[PDB]
Amino acid sequence: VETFAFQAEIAQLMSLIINTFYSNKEIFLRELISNSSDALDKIRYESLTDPSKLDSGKELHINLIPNKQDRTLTIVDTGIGMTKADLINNLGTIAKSGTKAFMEALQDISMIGQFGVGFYSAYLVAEKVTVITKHNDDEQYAWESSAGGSFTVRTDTGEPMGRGTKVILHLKEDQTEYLEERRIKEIVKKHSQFIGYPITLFVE
Amino acid sequence: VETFAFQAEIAQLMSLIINTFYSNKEIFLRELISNSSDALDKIRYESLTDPSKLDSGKELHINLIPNKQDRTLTIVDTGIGMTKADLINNLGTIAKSGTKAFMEALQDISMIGQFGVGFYSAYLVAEKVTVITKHNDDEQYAWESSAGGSFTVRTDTGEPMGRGTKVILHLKEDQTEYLEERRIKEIVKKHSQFIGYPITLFVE
Ligand SMILES: COc1cccc(C(=O)N[C@H]2C[C@H]3CC[C@@H](C2)N3c2ccc(C(=O)NCc3ccccc3)cn2)c1C
Ligand SMILES: COc1cccc(C(=O)N[C@H]2C[C@H]3CC[C@@H](C2)N3c2ccc(C(=O)NCc3ccccc3)cn2)c1C
Repeated sequence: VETFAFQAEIAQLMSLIINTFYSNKEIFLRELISNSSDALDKIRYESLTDPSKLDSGKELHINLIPNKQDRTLTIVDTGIGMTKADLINNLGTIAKSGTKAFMEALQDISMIGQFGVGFYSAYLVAEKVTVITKHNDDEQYAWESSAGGSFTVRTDTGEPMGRGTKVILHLKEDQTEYLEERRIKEIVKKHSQFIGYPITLFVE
Repeated sequence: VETFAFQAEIAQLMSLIINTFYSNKEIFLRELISNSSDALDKIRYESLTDPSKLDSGKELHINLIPNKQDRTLTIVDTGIGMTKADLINNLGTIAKSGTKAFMEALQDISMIGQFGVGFYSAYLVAEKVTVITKHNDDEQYAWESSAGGSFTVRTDTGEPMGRGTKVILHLKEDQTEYLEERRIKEIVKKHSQFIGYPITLFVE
């Protein structure tokens, strides 16, 4: 297990998200689904010139998995995945630029999507987020952070996932509405209805 | 005809786009098509709760219309359109916030889309841009700017659009490659292949 410091602007943004009241927190699910959709676009595009890209799994989909016993909501996709370097260095498109100005726009949370840092909206509703991911060119890794200025990266020895990413949201006590079938259906309808991949909401 | 000064940050933005060389100009088309796709999502979503929102036209599509003789490329969509207030005040999502930090990021151009100001990428390839639009709640209007810090708004008397927006790009002398069927097809395939509405090129 390696433990890393967040980029300064990201630590700042995370503190803001966790320690400030925002109303319309449901948009976290729109941002995660948007990210999954983009990751799906990426592998799909690569597959068009190299079909072997899909040897790690042909299905291109998004799954929503509420677990009331564990108090987790999991968003799984079979998109391009992330390498260990992605997990340590962050993705090129997440950087101080998108972050810096958005906080100054805050000081509605929903415009986070616009600035390419939508993932961190997960911290509106989750006390801890685990990102398990597998890219064609790397092994399976687990990234995790409960904020506090650091994240961990470790090999994931667990369930081999083929290719893609799982975001496990360990929900805050007062945010369990996001485990209810009806609430999740409503949010998907309102914000992610026309996403171009199947979104399957698991039943408990 | 009413003439308005741009918001300071937008003037700044446009000048930076126009007066600096950027290689990857083809992303303007991606941006315009992304804006059309979003506009189509918005009317489609309204239509689910009030079918009469489509009295102004049921088809949800994007058309690309090159015109070598006029040296124009027109991008038409049947999305939600914009009102006079939209054309004067700008859209809520385009704001000094998205703008200012993008410029500091600049000083890849492709990152423009991330920050909600993708429309202004048109000035990479166009000396003038005309936006003709019709929203269900308002009359048809023409918005126009050759940059240089001002734009105009007038009631539009031309061909009725029903509902939606036409962006007419009056191309720079050295950017006529974007009127070529081959080039347009290549760009759509590279950057817009999985857009969830039909994109149709009207060949000359
Ligand atoms: C399906 O698509 C997904 C799914 C799940 C997460 C993400 C995503 O946005 N991931 C990134 C943000 C979060 C989540 C995992 C990882 C990469 N991550 C990181 C990684 C590193 C950093 C970081 O701050 N690294 C240190 C650093 C220091 C100085 C400069 C730059 C980075 C921040 N966030 C995406 C795109
Ligand atoms: C299909 O989707 C389309 C198609 C065509 C254009 C657009 C779009 O992004 N339009 C906006 C940006 C461009 C193009 C039309 C209009 C609204 N527009 C404006 C309008 C006003 C302004 C402006 O600066 N107004 C003055 C102002 C001063 C001080 C504060 C705020 C505004 C800038 N851009 C979109 C979203």
